[PDB]
Amino acid sequence: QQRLDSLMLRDRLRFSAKEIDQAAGKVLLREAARPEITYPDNLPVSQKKQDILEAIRDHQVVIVAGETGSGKTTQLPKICMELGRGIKGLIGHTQPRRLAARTVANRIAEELKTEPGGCIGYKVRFSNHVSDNTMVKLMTDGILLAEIQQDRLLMQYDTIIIDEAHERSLNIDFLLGYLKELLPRRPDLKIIITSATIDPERFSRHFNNAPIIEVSGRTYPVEVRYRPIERDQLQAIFDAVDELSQESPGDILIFMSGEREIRDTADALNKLNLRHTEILPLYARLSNSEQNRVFQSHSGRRIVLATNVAETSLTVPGIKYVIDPGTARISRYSYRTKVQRLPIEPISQASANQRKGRCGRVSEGICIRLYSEDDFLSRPEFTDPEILRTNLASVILQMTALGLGDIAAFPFVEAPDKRNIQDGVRLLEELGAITYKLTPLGRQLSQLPVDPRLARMVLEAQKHGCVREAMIITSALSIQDPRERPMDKQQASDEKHRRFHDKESDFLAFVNLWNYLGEQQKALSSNAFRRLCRTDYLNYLRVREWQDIYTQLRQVVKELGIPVNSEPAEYREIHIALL
Amino acid sequence: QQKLTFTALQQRLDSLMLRDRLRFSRRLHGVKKVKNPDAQQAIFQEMAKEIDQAAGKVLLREAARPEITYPDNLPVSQKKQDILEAIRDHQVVIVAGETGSGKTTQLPKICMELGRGIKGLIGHTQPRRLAARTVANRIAEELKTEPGGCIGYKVRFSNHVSDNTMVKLMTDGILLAEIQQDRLLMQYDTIIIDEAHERSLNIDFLLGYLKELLPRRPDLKIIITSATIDPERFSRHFNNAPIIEVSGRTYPVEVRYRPIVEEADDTERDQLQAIFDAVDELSQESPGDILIFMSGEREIRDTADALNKLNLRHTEILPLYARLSNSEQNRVFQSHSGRRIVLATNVAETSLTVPGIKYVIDPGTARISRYSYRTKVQRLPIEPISQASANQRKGRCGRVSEGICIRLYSEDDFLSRPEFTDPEILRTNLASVILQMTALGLGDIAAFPFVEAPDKRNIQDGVRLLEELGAITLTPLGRQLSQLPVDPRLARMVLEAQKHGCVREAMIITSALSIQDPRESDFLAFVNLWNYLGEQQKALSSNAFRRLCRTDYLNYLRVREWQDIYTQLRQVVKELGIPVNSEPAEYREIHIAL
Ligand SMILES: Nc1ncnc2c1ncn2[C@@H]1O[C@H](COP(=O)(O)OP(=O)(O)O)[C@@H](O)[C@H]1O
Ligand SMILES: Nc1ncnc2c1ncn2[C@@H]1O[C@H](COP(=O)(O)OP(=O)(O)O)[C@@H](O)[C@H]1O
Ligand SMILES: [Mg+2]
Ligand SMILES: [Mg+2]
Repeated sequence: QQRLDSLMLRDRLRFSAKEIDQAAGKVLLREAARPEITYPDNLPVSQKKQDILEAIRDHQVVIVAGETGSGKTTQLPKICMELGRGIKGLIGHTQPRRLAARTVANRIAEELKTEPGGCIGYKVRFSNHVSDNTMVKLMTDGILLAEIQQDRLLMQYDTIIIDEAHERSLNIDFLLGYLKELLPRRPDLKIIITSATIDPERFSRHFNNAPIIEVSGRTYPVEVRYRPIERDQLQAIFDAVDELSQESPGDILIFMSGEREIRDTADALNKLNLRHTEILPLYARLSNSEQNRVFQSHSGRRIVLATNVAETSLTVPGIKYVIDPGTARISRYSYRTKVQRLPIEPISQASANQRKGRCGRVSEGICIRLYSEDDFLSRPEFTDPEILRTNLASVILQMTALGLGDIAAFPFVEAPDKRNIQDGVRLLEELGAITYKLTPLGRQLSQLPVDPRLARMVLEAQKHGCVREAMIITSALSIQDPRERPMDKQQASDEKHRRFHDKESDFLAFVNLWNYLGEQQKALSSNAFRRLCRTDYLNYLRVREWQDIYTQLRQVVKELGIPVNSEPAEYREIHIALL
Repeated sequence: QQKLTFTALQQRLDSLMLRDRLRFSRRLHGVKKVKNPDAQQAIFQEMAKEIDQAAGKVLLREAARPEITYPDNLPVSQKKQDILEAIRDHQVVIVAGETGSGKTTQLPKICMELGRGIKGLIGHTQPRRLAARTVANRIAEELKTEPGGCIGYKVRFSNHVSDNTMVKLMTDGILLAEIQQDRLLMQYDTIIIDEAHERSLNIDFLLGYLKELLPRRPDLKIIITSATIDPERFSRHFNNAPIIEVSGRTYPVEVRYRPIVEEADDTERDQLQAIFDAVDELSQESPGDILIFMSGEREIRDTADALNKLNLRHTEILPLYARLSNSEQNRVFQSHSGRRIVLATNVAETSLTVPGIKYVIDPGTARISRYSYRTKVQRLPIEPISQASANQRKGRCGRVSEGICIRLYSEDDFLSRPEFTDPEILRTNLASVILQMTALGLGDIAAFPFVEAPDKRNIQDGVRLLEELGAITLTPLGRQLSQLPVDPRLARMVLEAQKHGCVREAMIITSALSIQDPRESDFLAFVNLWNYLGEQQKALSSNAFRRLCRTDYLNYLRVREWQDIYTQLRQVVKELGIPVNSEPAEYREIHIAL
C-alpha cells in the first residue's frame, strides 16, 4: 500500500500487486506529456506566483482574491501544475458560463503552446474535450455539480478551482457547501477559491479560516463623473460617448442590461458614424473570428458594449473609459407576485466599483455613472447572494436534482430562510415535481430556467399545443410590468394599454401586447419603434428584456424537444393549460 | 394497500422504456427468491410506484414526437409504405439504392412513423463524424425541430442528445464503444448501419456483433443501408433477410475512356492536362455541373488552383474539404449562375450527394488501407479503385438522362481492376484487428461471426506481436495503442516518442512508411529530407517550390502525398491529446525513441 500513493486517485482508491506496475505506467505517461510551464511576465499573478505556490502547497484551502485582469483565471491552473498537481488527478476549474470555460481552456492551451483537449481540456454541455493526457479540466460549475452523483468523492480531481466565486450564484454556493462537506474524507484534495476582492473573509471563515492571498497589481485612481438620468435612457449614453471621444486615445466599455439593448445601441452608434471609432458588441452568440478581435490591436477608438460579463469575468484589453448605467438583471423572488423574477435593478456599490475598476489599470481612466453620487452612496455595499433571493422551491428542486440532500443539513456559506422550507416542499409536491427524489416531470422542470410554477405551466401547454403562448406569458410574468401608468398622466397610458385587454384572463393581454409589439418593430425603424414605447407608455428596457427572456426560454424549450406551435393557438387550449 | 403479483407487475413493464423494463424485470426475478411473502409484498408495493414513475418517461417522450413529413421527389419517400411494412414485418432489412435515393435522411423518419424510437432510441451509424452531425442537423431541419431534440447526435467530443431524443446519429466507432457498458444495446430499439457497403472494420464488427445479439434482443430491429454493391452478402449474413431496392428510375450514363496521354512528359502536368481536356470535352455538352474525383485534399488544392489559372467563362471552381465553413458547406446545395466544377474525394462517391451534377471526371484512384507483407507495415497507398467504386463514381451523374462520365484511363484498364473492393477485414494486419477487438471486448477472433473472416493463418502472429509490444496479457499501453490508426508497431514508436518530445519526427517516419518513398539511420534520412522540404516551402513563391523538387530525386507528387498523410496523422494525434513539438527535435533522442 505504500507503493500506490503514486498511483492515480481512482486507481489508488480501487486497490487499497503487479496490477500496480501497470497502473503506475499511466502516471508516468502523463508526467511525460506535461508541457513546459511558462507565464507572461506582465501579469501580477505571474510575478507573485511563488507566494501563491507556497500557499497552495501548505494549505488544503486557499482564497485567491484580486482585481480583474490580475491573471487569476489564466495562470492559477499553471501554478497548480508547477506544484505537481494534475498528474494523479485532474485540476478541475469551474466557470459560471459555458463560453468562458471553453475560451479559458483554449487560451491556457495556446499560452502553453498545446492543443486544447490535450494538457488543457474542457467539459461543457454538448462538448467533452478531455483526453487521457488532460491535466486541467475547465468546466461550468453546473457541470461539476452534475458529476457529483456518479462520483461523490470527486476522485477524478486532486485540485478544484472555483472561479468567479464572488458571483455567489446557487451553483457556486452548492459547490462551496459540498466541498466543505467533502474535505474530511479527501485529505489529498486541494481547493482554490478564486474571486474579485469582495469580502473574501467570508470565504475564508467558511473554510476554517483559510488564508487569503490578495494578488492585485498596481491600480491607478479613476476619475468618476456623475451624469444622472428610453432615449432619455439612450441619449445619456450618446452624450457620455461624445464626451469621452474627446479624451486621449483609449477604448470605452459600456455596460448594458441585455443583448437586445446592446444591439439597439450598436445600431444607433453605427448610424451616428463616429469618426475613427469602431463599435464592438459582445454577445454570447459570437463567431470564432469575433472571439479574438476583442483582443486584436486596432487603430482608432473602440467602443465595446457588454453585459456585466465584462464586470469581473472577462477583461477587455485597452479599456480606459467606462460608461455605467448602473443597472443589471438579477434573479429575485417577488413576495408580491410569488414568482421568481428578473427585475432590472440598480447594482450594488461593490458591483459599481468593479465596473469603475476596469479603467484603473492605466492612469487617468474615467468612469461616467449615469446616476447621481447621492444614489451611489444610498445603494447597498454588496449584492445579495442568489441563495438569499431565490424561492426555496427552486433551491430544493435543484438540490434534489443534484442529490445534495436535505436543505436543512447542508453547510451553506449563507443558509436560506428555514421558515420557507416547508412551503417550497409543498409547492414542488403540488407541481408533481418530487416524491426526496425527482419525478420525470420534475427533471424537466429543473431544466427550465424560469419560476417552477411558471415552468409547470409551460410543460402543461405541451399537451395542448400552446407552448408559444405559455412562453410569452411566463416571460412576461418574470419581469416587472412593461406597461407604465404614470400618474403624471394616468390618462393615455391605461387607455393605450386597454387596446390589448382580453375577455377571460389578464394573462392574454400579454399575448395581445406581444403580437402588437410584433408587427411594429417590423414596420417601424429601430429608433422609431423605440419612440413608439414612450408614445405607448411601454418601458423600452422591459420590452427588450421581455423579448430577451422569451428568446432564451424558447431556445431551451426547443433543445429539450418540447414542441412549440408554429401557428398561434386559440383560446381554449391556452386556458385548460393555465387552469 | 391491495395485493400485487408477479404477473401483474411484469405485464406493467411493457409500457416502459426497454432499459427500464430490463432493470425492473431483473429486480422482479430477484424477488422470486425472497422466501418471506410479506417482504415480497413490501418490495412489490415500492416497485409499483417506481414503475408508475418510469412510465411517465414514456409519455413525456410521446409528447415530443414530431409530425413526420417526406420530400416528394425522393424515391425513398415515394416507396415509404413498402419500406415501413418491410421494417414492421422483419427483424432485419437490407435497404439498397443509388446515392440520392433518400436512405440516410428518410429511413429514421420511417422508423419513427412505425412507432419506434419511443421505448428505445433509433441508433443511426455513419463512418464519418462530420456526416453524423450533418445528417442529424438535416433531419432535424426537415422536421422543423432543434438538433438535440427528437433528432440528436453523438460523436467524439460532442454529445447532442436530450431526454427526448428519438434518433441518435453517431459514428459506428461511437456505437462500438458503447457495447462495454451496454452489452445488449438496450438503449436502442432500432439500429441503422449506414454506408455499410464501405465494409470497414467498424461496420464488420457491428454486423457480427448485431448478428450475435439478435437471439437475445427479439425486440430489436436492424436496418442495413447500402449502395447497390452486392447487398446479397448482407442478406445471407442475416439469414436471407429481405432486400428492399429503393432506387428511382435508372438513367444510363455515357462512359468515355480518356487514358492519360503522356504528352507533357510529366505525371502531374499529364494528369492536370488530362483533366483540362476532359473539362473542355464536357463544356461542349448541354448545361450541367461537373464533379471531379480526387485522391486527397492536397490534390484538390493543386487542381482547384490550376483550374482557376485557366480563367474559365462562367465557371465556378468549388473544392470540397472536410473542414469547410459550414456556411461554405451550405453552398453545395445552393443555387448558382453558370457552370460549377466540384472537386471532392471519394466522400462524394456514395456518402454525400452533390446536387445538379451531370458530368463526372474520374481519375480512378483512392487511398486505401492495405497491409504490406513486404515492409511488414499497414500502409495507405493510392491505388486504382475497384470496378464497383468506379461505377459508383459514374452513377453520380445518373440523376437525369444524358449524364457523361469521363474515365481518365482505358476500358482495358477498367476491366483489369477487381470487380469489388476488398473489405478492410481482408487487408488489415491481424495484430490491429485483434487489438481493436480486445479494446472493444468483442471476444475471440476465431469465434466472431464475420461477414468475411480474416485469414486465420495470421492470427497467432498477431497475438505474438501484441504480446511483444506489451499490449495484451488489455494493458493501459494497449489501450493507448488502440487509439492510433497506424500499424501497431509504428504506434508503439509514436507513444515512445512522446517520452522524448519527438512525436513530430515519429509522425514523419510513420507517414513516410505508410506511403511509397518520395525518392535505423535510414529513417533519419526521412527526417532530414522532411526538414529541408519544410524550410524551402515557406520562402519560395506560391506554386514555385514545384521546380525545387527536380533539384533532387524528389517527385513533387510523392512529397505532397507525404505531407497530406502527415497532416492527417497530426490531426488524429492532436485529438488524442498527444503533444507534438513545433520545433524539430534533436538528434537521437530519436534513437532512444526508436
Ligand atoms: N482569450 C484571450 N485572448 C487574449 N488575451 C487574454 C485572453 N484571456 C485573457 N487574456 C488576457 O490575460 C490577462 C489575464 O486575464 P485573466 O487571467 O482572466 O485575469 P483575472 O482572472 O485575474 O481577471 C488579461 O489582461 C486578459 O486581457
Ligand atoms: N445537408 C443537406 N442539405 C441539403 N440537402 C440535402 C442534405 N443532405 C441530403 N440532402 C438531399 O436529400 C437527398 C437525399 O439524400 P440522402 O438521404 O443522403 O440519400 P442517400 O442516403 O440515399 O444517398 C439528396 O438528394 C440530398 O441532396
Ligand atoms: Mg478571472
Ligand atoms: Mg446515404
